Amino acid sequence: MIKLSQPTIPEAAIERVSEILRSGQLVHGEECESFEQELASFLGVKHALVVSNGTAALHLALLALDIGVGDAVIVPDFTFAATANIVEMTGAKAIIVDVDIETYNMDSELLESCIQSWSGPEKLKAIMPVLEFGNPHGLKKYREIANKYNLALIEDAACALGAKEQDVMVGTVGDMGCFSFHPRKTLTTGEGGALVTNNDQLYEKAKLLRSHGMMRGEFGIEFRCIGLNYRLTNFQAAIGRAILPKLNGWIERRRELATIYEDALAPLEQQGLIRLPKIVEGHSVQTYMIVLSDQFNRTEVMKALKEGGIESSLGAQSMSELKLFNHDSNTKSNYIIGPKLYIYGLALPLHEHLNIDDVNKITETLEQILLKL
Amino acid sequence: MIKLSQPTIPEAAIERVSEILRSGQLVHGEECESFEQELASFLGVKHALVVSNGTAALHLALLALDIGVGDAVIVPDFTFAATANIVEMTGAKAIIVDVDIETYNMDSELLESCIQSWSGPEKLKAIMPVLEFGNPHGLKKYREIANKYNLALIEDAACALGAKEQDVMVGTVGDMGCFSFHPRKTLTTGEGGALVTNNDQLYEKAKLLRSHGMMRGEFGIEFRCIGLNYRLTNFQAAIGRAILPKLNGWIERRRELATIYEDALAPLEQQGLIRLPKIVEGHSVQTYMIVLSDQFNRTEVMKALKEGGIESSLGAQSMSELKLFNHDSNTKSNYIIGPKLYIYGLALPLHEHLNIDDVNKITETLEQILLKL
Ligand SMILES: O=S(=O)(O)CCN1CCCN(CCS(=O)(=O)O)CC1
Ligand SMILES: O=S(=O)(O)CCN1CCCN(CCS(=O)(=O)O)CC1
Ligand SMILES: Cc1ncc(COP(=O)(O)O)c(CN)c1O
Ligand SMILES: Cc1ncc(COP(=O)(O)O)c(CN)c1O
Ligand SMILES: [Cl-]
Ligand SMILES: [Cl-]
Ligand SMILES: [Mg+2]
Ligand SMILES: [Mg+2]
Repeated sequence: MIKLSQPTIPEAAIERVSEILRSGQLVHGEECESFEQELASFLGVKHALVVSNGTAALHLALLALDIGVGDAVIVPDFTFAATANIVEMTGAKAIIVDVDIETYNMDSELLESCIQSWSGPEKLKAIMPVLEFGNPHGLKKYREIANKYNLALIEDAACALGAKEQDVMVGTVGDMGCFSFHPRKTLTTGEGGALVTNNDQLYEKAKLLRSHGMMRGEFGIEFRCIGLNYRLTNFQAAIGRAILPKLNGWIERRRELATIYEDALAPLEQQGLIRLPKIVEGHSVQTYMIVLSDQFNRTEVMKALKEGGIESSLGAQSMSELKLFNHDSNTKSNYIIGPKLYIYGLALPLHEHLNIDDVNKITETLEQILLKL
Repeated sequence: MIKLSQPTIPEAAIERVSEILRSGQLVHGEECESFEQELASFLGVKHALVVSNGTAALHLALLALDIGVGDAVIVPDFTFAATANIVEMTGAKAIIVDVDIETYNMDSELLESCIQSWSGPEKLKAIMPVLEFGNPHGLKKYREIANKYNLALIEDAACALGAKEQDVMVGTVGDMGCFSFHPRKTLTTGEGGALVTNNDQLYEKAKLLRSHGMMRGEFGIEFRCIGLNYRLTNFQAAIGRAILPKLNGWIERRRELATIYEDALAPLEQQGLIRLPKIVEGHSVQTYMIVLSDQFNRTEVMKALKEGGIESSLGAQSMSELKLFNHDSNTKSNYIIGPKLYIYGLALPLHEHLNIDDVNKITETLEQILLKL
């Protein structure tokens, strides 16, 4: 069976976890610290904090900006539910904006238009666009728009560690940026994430919030404010540190497999049967998602791929369709693209241990399903 | 150097983590499921959920009971800050009650008296007593009091997995009970925790909240409500599963070391120089904390123990002294015991790899410091 994801943990990391478990510095230590330094260096960004998961990064980003009851944040319609959920868990309201059919990312024009017509009652405080599947496209526009309207930008870069927006690493443009190390992502620590920022107060506040408001004072550990526990373990950090220096190379290989998909599938796209993703420069290809034409039933397609030894899945959800984010501004809007991607979007296997023969088999099987051969 | 804590990870668990990392079922799986079943069986309780840490268990317990803005929860003055912090992170207010000089646990009489004189404005919804250091004493009284006043009981059993209140396992008396698997605790998963309950709706709600409101529906995974990510990894769960069948035995050995401390130190207690903890039946001895007399400076004692090759620390904090929990009801109360334990309480090494000679060395060194020999 060709699998969607096969997490790759280097043997050196496995040995290192063993050493840690046996010695027994388990809690956040020199491994987390070093992982943060290496993440910061990788990204070109002043600060990193590793945390329990990608949702925690988002959560701390909201909390550090003091976003909560009375406030509003704009989220894309197409994403994993965490993006909108985590906004509402603070008390704020998730205001949904549709995404663009080509990028699968928040539509910058709908975004600006949503801001201009905003009528409260809550105060709009941030934009939380998703760089979906590792796609950076739109990011500079989101920044430009956020500044024009005096809003914070929080990058939900869950899927985009290693993606690059022209000259600038994804995650480093927002006031803060957030990454997931969930096993479906390309660097995984099983569960894990990171919150990054160029802002010292946001960093220091998130860091207090991450660990019970603890910081170092003259006579020892001080408790300066209320907080949570969103710490990552030292052995998880070690896992991540071993993957990070391989990550760019892994991404390069993924872009090469995407080239293979694109050329093999281009005729099906020509015939109007599928829409292929635009893998722009700096796309990290965390996911390769096509869109099935209208005529097809994704459930049947997936079944027939599975019978041919190929895994597939939906790409992401439609937040409007979940019916959980019920600000009047959402119920009075109309969403077109996100709901379509939710039903017709089909992720195909693309990871570190697929080769050209695997992709040829996948595309031939797709062909035979769609064209009936 | 004799150490306060030396986390014990069995070699079988280490190998199992390796297998998991290499195979790569990383996210919550059959290991978490099984760990929950074994925890439930160990405790005699209907439901367990493993979670990222002990603070997360507490958090989910609050959220599952719908505790937040407008609400109040009673917490002990002597505990780790998470207990009070996590109440306030929901929007509720932490109402502090002093603890008892012998048990280090919430004073049941001050508790009841705090309820009787409560004057809002918030609605009092719960009691969150701490079974501090693994001490069960008071637990049935907390239940009795909670029922009399129609309040939920949430056990902060962070430190008390394996402790027993007469016939009944700690954690199984509250509407919910919460455990930490932090490395200072006797079973550790590096970071980890569990939320347990005999109530099906609280279990089902916490479980939705733990993972983005996900549950199983006829055509697949459904998103039924907003939630968080508080999942534990499959490999962490494996660690915990390997420790749990050893835990009772580990506790028995700890009670035996406590016997040794008690007899070696009893003269110092006789002379009024220290107060020894009362290790009642069912105390899991997560921590052995003495209280220094007035005359002594704990900082100097700790320094001199360290120079004699012995680690020590404070036991816990005073919530009133942190000045973070500022409901009028707290600022107009007076706390006696918690503030004293905060300054005079001294934890001494007691874990799986200390022997009688280690304890004899510790108590002789203490003796020579206090009596100046
Ligand atoms: O697609 S296959 O599974 O048939 C072969 C994939 N190869 C296996 C060898 C590791 N890696 C080299 C990169 S690194 O050493 O991990 O940085 C390239 C990916
Ligand atoms: O105190 S010492 O470090 O000198 C010796 C401690 N022993 C080491 C042997 C493991 N265990 C047996 C219990 S179990 O097999 O882990 O369940 C008892 C604790
Ligand atoms: C866009 C997006 N945002 C947020 C998250 C949440 O990250 P985590 O799973 O690490 O909690 C995910 C997880 N797949 C995601 O894809
Ligand atoms: C009484 C108490 N409550 C809550 C916690 C929080 O648990 P965790 O460290 O697993 O987040 C601790 C941690 N030592 C604790 O001792
Ligand atoms: Cl190849
Ligand atoms: Cl011995
Ligand atoms: Mg060991
Ligand atoms: Mg492997």
